Amino acid sequence: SHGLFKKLGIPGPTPLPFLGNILSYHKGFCMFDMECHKKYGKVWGFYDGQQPVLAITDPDMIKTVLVKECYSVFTNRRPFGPVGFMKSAISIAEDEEWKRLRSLLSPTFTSGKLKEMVPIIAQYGDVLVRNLRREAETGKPVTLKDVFGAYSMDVITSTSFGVNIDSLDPFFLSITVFPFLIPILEVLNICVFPREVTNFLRKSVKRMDFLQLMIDALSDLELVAQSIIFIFAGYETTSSVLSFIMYELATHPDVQQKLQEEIDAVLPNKAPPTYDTVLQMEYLDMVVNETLRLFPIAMRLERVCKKDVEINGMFIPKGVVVMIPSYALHRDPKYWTEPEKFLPERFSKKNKDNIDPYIYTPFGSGPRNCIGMRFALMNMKLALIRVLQNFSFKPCKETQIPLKLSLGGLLQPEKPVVLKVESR
Amino acid sequence: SHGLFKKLGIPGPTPLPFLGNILSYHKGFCMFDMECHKKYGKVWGFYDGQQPVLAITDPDMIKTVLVKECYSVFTNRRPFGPVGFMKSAISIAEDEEWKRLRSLLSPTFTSGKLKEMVPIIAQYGDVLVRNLRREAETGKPVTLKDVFGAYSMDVITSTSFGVNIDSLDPFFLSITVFPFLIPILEVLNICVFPREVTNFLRKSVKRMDFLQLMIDALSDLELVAQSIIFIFAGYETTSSVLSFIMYELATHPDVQQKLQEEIDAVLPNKAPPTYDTVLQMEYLDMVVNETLRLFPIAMRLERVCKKDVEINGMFIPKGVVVMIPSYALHRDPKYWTEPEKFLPERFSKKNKDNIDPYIYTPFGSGPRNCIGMRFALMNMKLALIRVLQNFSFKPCKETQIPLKLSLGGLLQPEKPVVLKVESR
Ligand code: HEM
Ligand code: HEM
Ligand SMILES: O=C(CNC(=O)C(F)(F)F)N[C@H](CS[C@H](Cc1ccccc1)C(=O)NCCCc1cccnc1)Cc1ccccc1
Ligand SMILES: O=C(CNC(=O)C(F)(F)F)N[C@H](CS[C@H](Cc1ccccc1)C(=O)NCCCc1cccnc1)Cc1ccccc1
Repeated sequence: SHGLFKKLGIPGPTPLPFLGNILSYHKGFCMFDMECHKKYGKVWGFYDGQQPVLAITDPDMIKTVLVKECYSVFTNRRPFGPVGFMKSAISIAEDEEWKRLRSLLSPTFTSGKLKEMVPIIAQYGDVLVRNLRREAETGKPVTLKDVFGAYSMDVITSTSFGVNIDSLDPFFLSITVFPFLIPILEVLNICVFPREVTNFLRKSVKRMDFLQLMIDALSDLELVAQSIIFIFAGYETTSSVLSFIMYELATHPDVQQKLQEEIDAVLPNKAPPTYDTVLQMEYLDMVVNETLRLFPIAMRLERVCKKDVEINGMFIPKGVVVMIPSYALHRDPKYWTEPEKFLPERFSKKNKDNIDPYIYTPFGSGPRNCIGMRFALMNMKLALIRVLQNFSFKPCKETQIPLKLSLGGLLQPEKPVVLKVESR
Repeated sequence: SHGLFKKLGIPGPTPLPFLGNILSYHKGFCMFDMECHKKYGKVWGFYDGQQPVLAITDPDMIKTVLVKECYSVFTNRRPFGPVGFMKSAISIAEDEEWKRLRSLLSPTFTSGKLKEMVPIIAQYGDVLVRNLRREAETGKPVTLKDVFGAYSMDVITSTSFGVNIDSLDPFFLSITVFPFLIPILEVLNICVFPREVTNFLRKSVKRMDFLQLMIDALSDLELVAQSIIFIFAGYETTSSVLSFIMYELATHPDVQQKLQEEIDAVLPNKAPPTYDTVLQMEYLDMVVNETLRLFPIAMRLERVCKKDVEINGMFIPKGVVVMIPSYALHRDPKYWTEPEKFLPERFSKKNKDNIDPYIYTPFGSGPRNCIGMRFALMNMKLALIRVLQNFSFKPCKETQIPLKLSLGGLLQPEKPVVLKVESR
């Protein structure tokens, strides 16, 4: 099974026995993709243990995999286990079981359902502000992920259920080389999610929203599973990106102020953000997108090719994991001038047309893109408005400059993001 | 996972933890099915370890599973491992990979391709006769499987390749309870087929037939895999059924003689069997079918239901193994008068119409029935003609009467079949 890419004439790094190419991960998912893009070009292949993975960087082939051929060939991602009852989580569910969940959960983020949330989100921003107001009157450097995550959790627990609260590579490696082991642990009730975190949220907080539109077909224990996915995403993604944004706004203060100028213009007299005002602030949208260009928290996009196929002149055999190196594509000089620099004018209406939506995919594409994309943009933006309407952000003595990325996991920073905060 | 049949309102024996219902196998595949048919009726469910199995006995639902819904829902059988390169064997291959093999191997048993084999098979029958002539002049009781299997091998090695030669529940159990283990051994090169039997037939006997119609798309190592399936089937099935037949002909001598009468009538002056003469001997066909009613060597038919479905008023969930208890159906008094008795007049043109081809399925049905059905009938019949044209068969002092069936495995006898042979 280690000669497939040799047989198909697809270039790639030479795999070692059993391990595959996993030892190359010693600089992260990303430095590996950025490297292989340079060594081999538009298409290359490698192995996660015994699992062949084909990496593609061709926009047409990309568009083919995620959109044109999704329902037929590329419906599902790489199997993830041990999972337990989380196999039915929408992000993990396969084929027809996924099609049913995606439909039942689609109407949660309609432009009207989000618009219903602008009044309820509007509370914890003031909880957010007042919490940042206490650690700013004091010149104590702030850990931004913690105050954002406290906010992010406050939104996800209420935006979906309605509980108000003031929020104040160990073994997975083995899996890659031992995917044959996954059904082993599937019969041991072993979960990658420690069975004490799930027994907890197995609080069936349902009473006599996201919670609403479910019981309004669907089961109950699988309702738990979906809730975990949303609580996690709505928490960690928002917090993480909010931290990436504040770091970039401080090291680039001209961007931070020019943003502040737009916010106080659209919202005069520190006005309260509403749905329609947020969709008018362009420079805000540009800053968010440019951060997501530099820091796509998903790093990769994956689909299991579920039958033999010839797309865009390349044959692809059943079972191969097709992969899209999002991080590498967002940083490719063959599409971006000086790609390491935080330049939000890449996303201005003058220049926003010179960008392929299959090179820039921070939320995926096709029927299995990020179901929570529009929410995340809205939730984050409301945070950025309220936070920046009051405070500026300077680097501090401990602030990591330049910021190193962590290794594997998600796109997360090595040392936490800590910045000075000043009150306007 | 042990409450599915409880949830679906499907009756069945109460499963034990981990083991499922496998401890009930202590009287064989068959006494278990015959029992559960009586306890529960048209439909029941059980577990092979963690694997739910739904057993159906409704002719319409049967016809639906094997024919109407084969290509959509019930394309594949229960996964079998560890297999190695034998995953590509046609009997084992799944979905689209199977559709391609079945087409490429279909034209091997056209009525003309078989007709081409009547002259070549006609040799080893005389090799067969002369070998039985030596152990009959001596009143030494004969082991029939051995002289048949020697014949059966002589046909399969030449009918498919062309080499002429005078042919003179241990761990599988664990699998049922440890199906999660199968990919474990799949990475160890562990095969249920001892790697020394395969390294052998990996004799690539191909030179500068079944062998022919292959190289005339198809690979090479998978060509080996197909050859093993045919060599085995063409050997053991023929030998086994030939033995079941001779046992029944001896204990029922009126049938043995009335057969002998038909053979010497259609083939006067001990004439040589040809293609068209064999398809005129009806009473021969009746004897073969009635033996295959009592002794269906496959015992069961299985399909993995690959998506949610409602057939004939019963919902069936994805992943369940649907099963057809062939042995139990061939022995059901609700379709056969006095079903334990060897009565070949069940298959006479007067009475052959009162038989459902979805209760009587010795070769399966639908697109995945026995691809070698017509060959086996022909090969066996030529054996029966030549053998019975010369010798009678009496029970002997050691002959097992009544014959006990073995446990599990295939439909094979406990003590071997040994009978007296007399020369006419
Ligand atoms: C900055 C915030 C976020 C980013 C950058 C992001 C990005 C992504 C990406 C790249 C994917 C995979 C797309 C693909 O495979 O083609 C994805 C999937 C998904 N996201 Fe997000 N996401 C974010 C926030 C959220 C939030 C707040 C939710 C709330 C529920 C969410 C729910 C999901 C789900 C359920 C999936 C799986 C969808 C499916 O497989 O059908 N995400 N996201
Ligand atoms: C008395 C002789 C035989 C009997 C009773 C018999 C019976 C069966 C049965 C019941 C099946 C399963 C059908 C189903 O799942 O619906 C089967 C499949 C099969 N048989 Fe036979 N068989 C015999 C001889 C042979 C011979 C001589 C060959 C020679 C190649 C052969 C090749 C196969 C193959 C390849 C399959 C799998 C077909 C597929 O899955 O597409 N069999 N047989
Ligand atoms: O994590 C991989 C990487 N594969 C691997 O082999 C590896 F060993 F490294 F782990 N794959 C995702 C499928 S499992 C994951 C399990 C989980 C984690 C935390 C909490 C609950 C469940 C999962 O549900 N995540 C998406 C849920 C939230 C989210 C995050 C980010 C953006 N939107 C939504 C598929 C996936 C990847 C990136 C983005 C979305 C979805
Ligand atoms: O053996 C089961 C039972 N399942 C189980 O879980 C169990 F643990 F018990 F083993 N299933 C068959 C799929 S594997 C088998 C592997 C093999 C065996 C010997 C030589 C080569 C390969 C296989 O290729 N056999 C069919 C090949 C020859 C044949 C025999 C009889 C009739 N025609 C052809 C599927 C199957 C069953 C019955 C009849 C045909 C096909």
